[PDB]
Amino acid sequence: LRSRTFDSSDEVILKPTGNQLTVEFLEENSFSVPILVLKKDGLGMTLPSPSFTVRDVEHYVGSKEIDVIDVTRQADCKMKLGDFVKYYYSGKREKVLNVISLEFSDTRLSNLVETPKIVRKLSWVENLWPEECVFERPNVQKYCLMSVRDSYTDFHIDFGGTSVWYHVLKGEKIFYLIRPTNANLTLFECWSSSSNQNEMFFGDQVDKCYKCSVKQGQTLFIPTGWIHAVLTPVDCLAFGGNFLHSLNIEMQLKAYEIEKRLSFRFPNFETICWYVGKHILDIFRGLRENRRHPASYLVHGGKALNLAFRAWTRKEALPDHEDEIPETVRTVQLIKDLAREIRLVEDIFQ
Ligand SMILES: O=C(O)CCC(=O)C(=O)O
Ligand SMILES: [Fe+2]
Repeated sequence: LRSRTFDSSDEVILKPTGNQLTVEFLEENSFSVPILVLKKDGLGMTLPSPSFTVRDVEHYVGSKEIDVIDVTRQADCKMKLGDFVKYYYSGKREKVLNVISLEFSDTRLSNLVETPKIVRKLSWVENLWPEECVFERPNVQKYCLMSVRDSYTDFHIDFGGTSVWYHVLKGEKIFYLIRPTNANLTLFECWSSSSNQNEMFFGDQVDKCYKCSVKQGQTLFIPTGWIHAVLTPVDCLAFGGNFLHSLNIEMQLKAYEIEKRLSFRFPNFETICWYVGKHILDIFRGLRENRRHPASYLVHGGKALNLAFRAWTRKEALPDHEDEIPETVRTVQLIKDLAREIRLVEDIFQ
């Protein structure tokens, strides 16, 4: 409804050029803060022209049951796309409706859009989800967002501890961003499992809340665990996607364990972790045999990953986690091997 007074993000949010946004760039900073890229050149995307409209979204997706958020009544419902488009172009919208969950990769719209290059290089699903396995591949890579003026999504952490990119093709979005310190995470879990949670503005409860506007042609990358709300001050059309990566594995697991203690979720999160575990073990093995040392974040990440592996497979917890373990993973052997590799890197006597 109204935008107020927010703490300065000058020392927090990074604004590199598209070309500066590389893996090494992220590795040097740990992908700890949101990243706003003002111009799309260098990001490696493919996008429809800025003249591409919501009317064209209906064309490629089909007049499709899409999930719609009733902002005004704070509730979730379903609509045909043609009905939403019709609503979107009405000069007398009675209510405030928001579409944020239209995943379009299995539709015709999918070949008009290519996601940022950094995302595809980092993404666990993209690179490490196997062709052949009993599980369904998680499909959370291409979303079409259609937000009317005065749309609002309250403070949340993205499902599965994912990181996210958003490109605004038309209009504007304003993100309200809170760093996932242990304190803020505690306050968030407290706020999220509270009764009348949706009466209290979470940005009041915390040390610092940053506001970041994302205008036409701009691209925002939000890292793991960052608590964010979104206001749409002008009718908006945006594309975005969600991804897991190896830069802060502990934070991904922490976000996932919060989502568990509350209750919408990254499908087969634990499955991809198990496959990532096997891969990380190979990376450690390859580096030691090559007489090189792994980067610090990978040692820390493998450690956190191995802690979760043990927690998921201990006797009291196993019934809740067994269904997610791939049949090609020897749980005990992987835990043992990951632990040995990590101990070898860290033991001062070798
Ligand atoms: O665009 C919106 O209103 C919500 C974006 C967001 O933070 C999300 O979908 O996770
Ligand atoms: Fe989000």
